[PDB]
Order: sequence, then C-alpha cells, then structure tokens
Amino acid sequence: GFLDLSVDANDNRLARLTDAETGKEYTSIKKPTGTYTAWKKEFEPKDMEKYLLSSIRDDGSASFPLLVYTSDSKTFQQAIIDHIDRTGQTTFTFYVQGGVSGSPMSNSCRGLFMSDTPNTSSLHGVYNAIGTDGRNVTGSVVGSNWTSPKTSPSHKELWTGAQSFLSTGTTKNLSDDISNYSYVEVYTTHKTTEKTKGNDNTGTICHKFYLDGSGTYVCSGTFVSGDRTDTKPPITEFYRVGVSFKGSTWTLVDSAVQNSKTQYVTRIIGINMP
Amino acid sequence: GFLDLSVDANDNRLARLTDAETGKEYTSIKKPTGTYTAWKKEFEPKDMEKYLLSSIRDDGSASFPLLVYTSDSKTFQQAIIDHIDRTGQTTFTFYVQGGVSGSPMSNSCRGLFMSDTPNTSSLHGVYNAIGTDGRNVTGSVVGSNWTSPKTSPSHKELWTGAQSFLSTGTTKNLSDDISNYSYVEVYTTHKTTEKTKGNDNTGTICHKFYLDGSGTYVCSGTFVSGDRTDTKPPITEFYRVGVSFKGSTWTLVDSAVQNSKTQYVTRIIGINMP
Amino acid sequence: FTFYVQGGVSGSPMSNSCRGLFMSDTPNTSSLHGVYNAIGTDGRNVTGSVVGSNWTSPKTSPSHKELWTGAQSFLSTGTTKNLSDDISNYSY
Repeated sequence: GFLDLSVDANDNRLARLTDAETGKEYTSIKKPTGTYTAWKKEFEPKDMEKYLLSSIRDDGSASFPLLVYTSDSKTFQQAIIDHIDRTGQTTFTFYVQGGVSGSPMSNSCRGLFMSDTPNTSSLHGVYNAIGTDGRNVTGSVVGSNWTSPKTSPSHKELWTGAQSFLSTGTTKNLSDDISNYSYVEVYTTHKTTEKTKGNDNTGTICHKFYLDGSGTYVCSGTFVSGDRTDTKPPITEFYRVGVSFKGSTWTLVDSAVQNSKTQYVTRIIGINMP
Repeated sequence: GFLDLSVDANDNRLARLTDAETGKEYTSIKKPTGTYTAWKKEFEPKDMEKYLLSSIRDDGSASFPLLVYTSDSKTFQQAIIDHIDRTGQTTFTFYVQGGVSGSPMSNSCRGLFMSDTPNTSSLHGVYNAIGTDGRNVTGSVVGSNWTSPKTSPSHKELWTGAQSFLSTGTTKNLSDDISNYSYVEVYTTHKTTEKTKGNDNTGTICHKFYLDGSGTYVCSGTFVSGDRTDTKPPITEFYRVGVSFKGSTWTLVDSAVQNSKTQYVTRIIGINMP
Repeated sequence: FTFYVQGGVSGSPMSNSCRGLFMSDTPNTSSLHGVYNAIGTDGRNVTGSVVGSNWTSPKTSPSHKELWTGAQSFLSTGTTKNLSDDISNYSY
C-alpha cells in the first residue's frame, strides 16, 4: 500500500496506510512514550449490524439477525438470550419455526423484540409476533423472568342494515367468506310489548356463537316490560330469530315474536379466537 | 495533532488534522473568496442514530432513543414531541415508566412509534406498546391531536369437547390455570323442545363472565320453539348449567332442562381485558 | 421496512389511512414470505401475512377500556355515575 507517515521532534506519530489491492484506508497513531495504536480501518455497512433491525449478508442482501429452528434444540427464550450474548443487539427482528419450545405461537412466526439494555443476567424487554395466518401475539421479560404470551382475538364487520324478523327466507351478502371465521356475533334491535318509563327501545343486543356448522344459529331470550305498581307487576315476553351462513352470504331462517311491533337483525361480525 | 495543509496560488485550501489523543481525522476547506468550513469529522456509527430504532451508547451498546420517567414531570405526548424536536427521528423505540401522565398504560411499558415526517407542529403518526404483564396497546396522533389508547383483549382456549348437562359432578382439565384470567366464555350447545322449520339445533351459544370468585358461574336463559299458527303460538322453555373452576380444572356443578333432549357444555375460553 | 397507506387504497390493511411495519428475511417477490403490523388514524391495530406470495386476510384486533366498577343496586333507579372515558369513544 501507500503509507503517509508523520513524525514530530517529540516522537508523536501518525501513519495512514491505503491498501493497494482494495483501496481501503487504515490509520494508526503513536504517543512520545507509547506504542502505535492498532490499525483503525475505514467505515463499512457491516460495522452498523449491532444497531440495525437486519443482518447484512455477503451479497449485501438484508435478513433477520435471529433465525430459530426446531433443529437448534433450544427454546425461544434461550435463543433470545444466546442472540443478545453473541451480538449485544437490544432491538431486533426474528423468525421462529413452528413447534419451537416456548415460541410465541404453535405455527411459524415473524416478529420484533425490543429492549434498552443487553443484560442477559437480568433481561428487561418485550416482543410482538405475527403468524402464517396473520394472528397477533405479544409478551414481556422482566429481570429474566418471562411472562406468558398474550394472543389477540380478531374481527371483521361482515354485514349491517335492518332486516325484519318477519322477512324469513331472505338472503344477504357478507363482506368476507364465513369459512374465514371460527366465531360470529349477530346483533338484534327490539321494541318491547309495554313501554318502560315511556320508552320501548331495548338498544341493540349481541348474540355470540361458535361456528359449529349448524343449519341454524338461534338468537333467543326474554324481555320484562311495563312499569311496576302496587297493583300491576311488569309483563314478560319471549323472542327468537334463527340465522344461517354459507360462503359470503347469510339467511334469516325463522323467527318468533310475542307482540305486534317490528323486530330487526342489524349487524353481523365475524370473529377469530386463534 | 498532525496537520496536513494544502494551499494553492489562488488561496483554495485543504486542511486535514488528525487528533494525537484519539486518532480521529478532521477535514476543513477554504475557497479563494471564502473562509474555512467547520471541521468535518470522519464517519462514526453515532452519525446514523437519526435513522435507527436504537441509540448508540459511549461503550458502543444499543439502547432505546426515548426513555420517559415520572421524575421528568412530562406527559408521554410531550416526551414524543421533545424527542422528535431534539433528534428528527420519525420511527423509534421507547420505554415509559408506570404512572407517567398520558402513558399508553398504567404499568411500565416498551414500544415502537412510527411516522413519515418529523413535523411536531402538525404531527401524524402511530404507536404500539407492550406492558410488564404482556398487555398490548395501540394509538395515534393526527395533526398533533392525540387519540385515546386502544388496549387489546387477549385469550386462550382452556377446554373443548361435549359434556352433557346431566353429567353433574364431572371434572375436566384446563390447558392453563384459571387464575391467569379475569374473564371466561362458556359455550353451550342446545336442542329445543319443538322443531322450528324442521330443525331443533340452536348452534353453540356464548355465556361470558367476570371471574369474581363465585363457587358457581350460572349459564341460564330461554328458548322459543315450534312454528307459529293462528291457533298455536310457539312454546317457551328455560335452561341452566352451573360451572366452577379450580386451578387447571373445571367442574360441571349442576343443571336444569325442561325437555328430554341432551344439552352440552362444549367450549371454555379464558379471557383477559387488562 | 415501514409503510404508509392512504384510506380507500384497494387491499389495504384497513379502510382508513394507516401506518405500519413489514417484516421478512428474504426479498423473493416470486415466493414472498413475511408479515405486517399496521395502526389506523383512530389507533386500531391490524396484522397480516404473506406466504409463498399468497396473501392472508387482515386480522383487525378489537379493543376495550374499563369505564366503571362497583356495586350499584337495581333498586337505585335514576342514579347517575361517572365513566373513566367519554362513551362516544366506543362503538360497543
């Protein structure tokens, strides 16, 4: 390489060396009563890897710094500890293969681990992970004690309107296929037989079901209505609406009403509890 | 240090200075009709901090770029504004101490803030945060107006099968200890007394409870069944099942049924609403 | 990498405008494997995934707050009590 050397009357020194093969620069200094320092190389992308979310491959492609496989014979928690010990990275992305012990979820997942201090002997941090079905899981570590993973449920608004309980045999569309859901909420809006304090509106009431594959899901219940007096107790009534689901459609199958007022199905929400 | 100085016949200048203490290089230039520039230091990892999720400490360890403490006497919203004003970071990680005013949650938490433009006078952005219990919270800022924090609920499937209401005194396992949950969903699958439009299946119906510590949680209600005619209204019936929980187990305590057909408990889901 | 999506974009994580993080380990768009986490203008959370360039349906998370707790008797009719947040911040 080319060496540029400087030396003073007190034996302070500076050496800059540029490699004749690669064109990389290296620098070193010496004090009057000291040795030279080790050669400081010029800066390169790979010197940032401890602070990035991604590892830098030899082709300059970007990947996860942590990959955890069932062949490693390690838990997710020990893979995090080993990764923090090997790299000193505090915030980083990860992949975990399905079936890894202590994994955020049973399926394969990808996620982000976040912490402010790489102390594996008293680790403090959090993670957020997403599965091959789009499920969300979150969790934390506190003094190297690990909390149980918190799986989120999820939902979609499938249908909204006002379908009368008397409109039996009517079919309507859904915003998604019902087979994408394990649970459903059916919302019903009612007027009671008598008025209570001058109102007969009940609000809009949820019925939640597991999608067992039944030819009818049955919303049924009771109202108490009318104001209590010393001579008259409040009256009681019963109601039903039956509904069914098929692909991106739903049907009002049947109903029962014990008064002359119109009763409605008004919202349908698809639910997953993975 | 060592100064390498260059100066042309027109008074263009280049000064390269290397510090005799640290071995860091500094460069300055002057034009014929100008002054010297400020000293441009050599490149270092700290010069990237505006674009990273992590800060870089003096020992070269990673940490969060935002740490918020109750001693700071600031809201979380003001700590975000101060951080964006101090650093120009649009996407970054954070820690918030429990009891910080306007915090995503009451306990201590760790999270990610995301935005595309560091404009604190009309801030547009979002956050995701995780607590010391593993709870998840999300929120937004829109024209520097801040929305209320959205805490997500979480769940686990504790048991599934088909246990008859008549099987009173029977006990079964749960996939986790019930004391890990504040709420429970108990699912019941029923056949009605009469058929309606040729079906008596109700689907599988949710009963949701807060885990107040009761010795029985009482799933009870009604069905309407049969087909209406001008001479015969649909009939009515009542039902009950009582359940209890003890560590990693549950028991079918009692039941009532007003028809001869089998009624079942079929799912138990543990729920947290933190 | 991070992303912004405008409200009304086809196939968006949500109908409103949103901001989020996409995560993957290999840039193969002919067999793309990865996940996303997104947040809306109201603070809603949505997650989803891509697997062999097949796209999964977006999973919107619900949310809650404890507004009130105690033991108000059914006989205390006409009594008004406070909530920890405004009810207009909730749909259910």
